[PDB]
Amino acid sequence: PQAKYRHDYRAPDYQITDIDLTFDLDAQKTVVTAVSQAVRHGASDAPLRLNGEDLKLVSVHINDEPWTAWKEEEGALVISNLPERFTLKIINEISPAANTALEGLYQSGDALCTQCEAEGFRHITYYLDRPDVLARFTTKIIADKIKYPFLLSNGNRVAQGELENGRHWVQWQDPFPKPCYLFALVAGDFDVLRDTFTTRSGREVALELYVDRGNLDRAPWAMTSLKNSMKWDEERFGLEYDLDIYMIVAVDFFNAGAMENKGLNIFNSKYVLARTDTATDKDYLDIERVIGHEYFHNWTGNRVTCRDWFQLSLKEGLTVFRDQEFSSDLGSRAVNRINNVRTMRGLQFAEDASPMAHPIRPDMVIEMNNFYTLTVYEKGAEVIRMIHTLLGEENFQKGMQLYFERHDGSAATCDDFVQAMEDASNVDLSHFRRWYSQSGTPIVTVKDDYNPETEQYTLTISQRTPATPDQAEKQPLHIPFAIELYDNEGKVIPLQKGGHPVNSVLNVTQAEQTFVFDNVYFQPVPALLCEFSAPVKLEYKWSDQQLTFLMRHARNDFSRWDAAQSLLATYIKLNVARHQQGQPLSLPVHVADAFRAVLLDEKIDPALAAEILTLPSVNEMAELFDIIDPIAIAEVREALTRTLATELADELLAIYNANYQSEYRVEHEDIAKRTLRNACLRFLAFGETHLADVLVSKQFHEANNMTDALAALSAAVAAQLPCRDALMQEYDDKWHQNGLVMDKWFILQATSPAANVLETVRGLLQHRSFTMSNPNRIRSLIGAFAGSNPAAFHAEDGSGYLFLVEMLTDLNSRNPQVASRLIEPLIRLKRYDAKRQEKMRAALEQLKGLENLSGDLYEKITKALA
Ligand SMILES: CC(C)C[C@H](NC(=O)[C@@H](O)[C@H](N)Cc1ccccc1)C(=O)O
Ligand code: NA
Ligand code: NA
Ligand code: NA
Ligand code: NA
Ligand code: NA
Ligand SMILES: [Zn+2]
Repeated sequence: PQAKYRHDYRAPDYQITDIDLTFDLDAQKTVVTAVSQAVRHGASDAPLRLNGEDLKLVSVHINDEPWTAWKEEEGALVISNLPERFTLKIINEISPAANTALEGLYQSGDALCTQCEAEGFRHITYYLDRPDVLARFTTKIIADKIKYPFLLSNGNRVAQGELENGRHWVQWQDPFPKPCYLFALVAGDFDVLRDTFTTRSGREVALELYVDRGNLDRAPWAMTSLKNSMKWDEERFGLEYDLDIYMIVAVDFFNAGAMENKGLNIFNSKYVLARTDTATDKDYLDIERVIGHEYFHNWTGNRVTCRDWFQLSLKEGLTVFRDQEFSSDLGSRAVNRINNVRTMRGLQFAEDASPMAHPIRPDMVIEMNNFYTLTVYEKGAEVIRMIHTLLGEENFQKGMQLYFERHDGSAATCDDFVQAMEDASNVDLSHFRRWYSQSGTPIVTVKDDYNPETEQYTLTISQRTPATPDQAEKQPLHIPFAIELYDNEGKVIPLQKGGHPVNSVLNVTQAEQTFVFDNVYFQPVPALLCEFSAPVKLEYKWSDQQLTFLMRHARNDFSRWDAAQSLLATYIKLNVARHQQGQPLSLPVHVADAFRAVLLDEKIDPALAAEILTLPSVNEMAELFDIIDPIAIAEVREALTRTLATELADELLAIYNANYQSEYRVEHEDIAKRTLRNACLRFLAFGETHLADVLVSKQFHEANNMTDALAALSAAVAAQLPCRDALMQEYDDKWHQNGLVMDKWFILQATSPAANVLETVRGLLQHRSFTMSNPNRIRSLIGAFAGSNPAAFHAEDGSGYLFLVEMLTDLNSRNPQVASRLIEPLIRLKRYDAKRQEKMRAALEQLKGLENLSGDLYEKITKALA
């Protein structure tokens, strides 16, 4: 399989302006007829090269003439000797029922549905399957009326008929030109929740959610969130929906979470269905997120699309930034920012050090599905956020307005988006463009000095980005670096220099620079890189007392949480070294005290309290070390939890009882209290065992909602409490017919600290609720084991590696995209010790030898073995 390179982009030799599709639908054998109006832009001898994969070609006509001047090659139909404008007609056959990879047209339970992003439409018919080719689609669907009473495609329903033999048909027309990745089709039998939203200028939009029969009672939250998304995008970005109908269909078999197909989003049912006894606060808020996100693509991705797939972040980074703003405006911004920072530092940084490292705009791709990444998404968004930080909201919105004004109806690049922001704002972003083209995490080192003679504070800030596997050359970035200076009472000290105020977002543009501040009337405690103002690693020599001070006094809630993380980091590192020498945990008392103080601050927002009392995950802890010892990290996290539980026992139980809530509400104050209560529970679970067991079984049995019940179950598993087995059995007894709810149970099993966890995981491949044919199940058991039980996955005997190789040997042929998600923990081998490396290298070499090795895995494996 061949790499493609961004620098090789060229305008296509042919365009298609309109396509009329006919599906004669059948699970075994669907016949597709595609009539496309085309225009040659290139030279008369440049043939039309159409992409196609696993298609059975039946005929080819040009202006109704059977065409003889063509040939099929690997992945393509190449057609010669064409006129400048012509109608192309292709008839071909495909087989949805055989599509296990879930790309193109496939079967989800009894339904048929599509997934076309990125290059899945070529699995449906021969086409210019590239997103710079935009066309007006009309879609006629013909099918068995009893099996497929609902037949859906993009746009408006314009025609319909009955036929003999129990068949019917419907035709759809989508008036907005689109790249084919935005094509969708769905056929099946559903319950439909119907509502409307009226836009600020008065357009009434029919809203339709299609769910499996019986699930209508789990749909209203998603409907509500769609309405909230549409409203917010009007209030914040001034953007209105542009069609008269908005459809979402929830399907159980889907590789990703959701898809923004124009006017017909297709969603993994995981991010639609909720009821208070099946879904947690977190599920409610994820559903909010994803509904929002796909909706926001309607403009940032659909009305303006991507010129080529290397520009993916233009839509994903920007649309992530939007879904974060949405969540943040509606919920707690601090909690949003916090969790988003956890993800950047604990997962994205890891990827940006891995063999798969890439800039947010990749320069080289073998399999484009491997680039739907933390980097393109999460770091993409941080890059957009830095633009926001440099421009301020008002110029940023001007920038958005120019972007649309210029590019509505077309396919754009990252550089276009940057240029619009620069032209509207008058802020120069030529240096800043470097963030699109350079991989890896910059490291920013800060040194300070206070001069009591001059009342000056001097910061010397330096930056470097270490080389990455993909890039030997690195250069300085334009880093927005926000600071605040605190005096000894915790008040902010005005930043100024030579009589004049100074913006507190510093422009760190060089390898090294000095900034001098005047009238600093006391030696300051600095808050640095406030709000995570740039996606960088900060190197500064805090004292513990600076950090506890910031925990008490910092103006932004983010800086308080962040300071607590810097406090813990030190002692996490200490205790990992200790663990490797067989020593128990050591923690100075004033650390426990900072946490006690948080527990008892009556004025702190319980949302914030709760995040501070949520210890860094093992993945966040991993990023503190050059070489990861996953066992020591895990055991230290446990011991820290044990220590704090013991030291803060009375306080924890007090706060636990005080945040009791009789009523269950999906409301931000209630969620916050409850998130704090269950954080308290989690520590208590690791205290005195009799009390722990009582508390946890009691919460599980008395919970009136899944959030409280799952937090108990999860604590029973984590702390291996006596009630554990009985509670897990009850959950299975009650919930086994429900895959989505079971996924929770599988994750708990897979991430158990128990000694025989691997053995249990293997057994669960045969569980009544598991199947290898559903990505959700695969991800919830196997993926959670490899990615989220690093202590077991990295067992010194290598049994974790072998187990994954077995699973990937199946998935490489069944569903390579899920395979490629799942291989990721293996391609991190260079972060681990030599002996684990040798075993992971051997596993990868075994996979490299598979017959019919997929491209998706080949790309990752060769990079990892290089
Ligand atoms: C909240 C979102 C970040 C959820 C996310 N979905 C998306 O980004 C959709 O906008 C994507 N356009 C769907 C997608 C994902 C992977 C490969 C091809 C297509 C997902 O993981 O499904
Ligand atoms: Na076109
Ligand atoms: Na899009
Ligand atoms: Na808010
Ligand atoms: Na100093
Ligand atoms: Na920190
Ligand atoms: Zn997206």
